[PDB]
Amino acid sequence: QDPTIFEERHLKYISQLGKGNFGSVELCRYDPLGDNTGALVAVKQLQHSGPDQQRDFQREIQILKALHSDFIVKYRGVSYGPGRQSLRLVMEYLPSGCLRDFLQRHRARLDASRLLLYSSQICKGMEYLGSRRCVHRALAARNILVESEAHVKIADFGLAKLLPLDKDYYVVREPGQSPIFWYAPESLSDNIFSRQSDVWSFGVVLYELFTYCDKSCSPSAEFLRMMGSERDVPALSRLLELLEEGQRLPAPPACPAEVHELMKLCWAPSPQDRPSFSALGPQLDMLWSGSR
Ligand SMILES: N#C/C=C/c1cccc(-c2nc3cnc4[nH]ccc4c3n2C2CCCCC2)c1
Ligand SMILES: NC(=O)Nc1ccccc1
Repeated sequence: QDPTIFEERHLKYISQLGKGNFGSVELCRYDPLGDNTGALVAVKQLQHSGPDQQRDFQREIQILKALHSDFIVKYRGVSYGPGRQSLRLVMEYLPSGCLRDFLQRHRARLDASRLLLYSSQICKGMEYLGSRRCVHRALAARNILVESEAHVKIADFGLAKLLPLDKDYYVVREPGQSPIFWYAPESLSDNIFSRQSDVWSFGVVLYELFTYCDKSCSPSAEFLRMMGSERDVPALSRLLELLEEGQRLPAPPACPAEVHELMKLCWAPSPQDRPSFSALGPQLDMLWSGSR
């Protein structure tokens, strides 16, 4: 039978890789021989899951299984067993971890060339998603994995959703918890998501890259600075005002002028004024290839 069914009894828990409110990703060994020689895999499972979370998890599985890109984390299979909440998503395990941590650890040896390479790879992964009409909704350096020092892959499809065939956006109900500083203003204000709201998020990823995810100039830190001595204004309320005024994150010192221009375009107020990933990719490819 298919290599995509992993027997539950053979999955041996090792450690946690990620957690959210409704699920976790765990490092596990798939060990059918029982001698601790099996492959390592990353396994997602739900906790505190109601029907809605279970239904979304089914969606996540079917999306990831259908993606075949060098820049998207690889689906391996599922597992299940008796009773409920036992459905698991098995993926490849990337021991180098996430790009956010990699940039903070290795900042001093990673030049603008390499950051341009990462940006171009992430953009290609998002172009691939765009062609399949998938809105990722969690594009952030913490969800990008390092396959090797010159190869990254997009992960965390827990919020990903397909566009309908007849509409280029979708709307959610006022959900659980969003990373407000990565989200498009229409997403924040009206729960509208699209490929173009992902582009806005990509701009914030470029900002992360070219600050090396430094905590002192994180988006949240920059927001707090953009706050005058008013500390008790709800962040979301104030962010939305700042964005409406045309305020945006500053150009990082490591950031070439061309990349800053691309960030600014990713953050166009109107989603239809934002470039597609297919337009951004050649620009970043030119900049990467040119700095080699
Ligand atoms: N900021 C920050 C920190 C992020 C962080 C820290 C430790 C581990 C990981 C991690 N390693 C992974 C290795 N193979 C994997 N396969 C699929 C997801 C996956 C891995 N994840 C995460 C990636 C996002 C979703 C949750 C697990 C991310
Ligand atoms: N896209 C963008 O510029 N967002 C932003 C602006 C100010 C503070 C934090 C985030």
